[PDB]
Amino acid sequence: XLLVTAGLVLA
Repeated sequence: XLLVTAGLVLA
């Protein structure tokens, strides 16, 4: 996917 997390980034 198009995200901005801190640690577990997924599609």
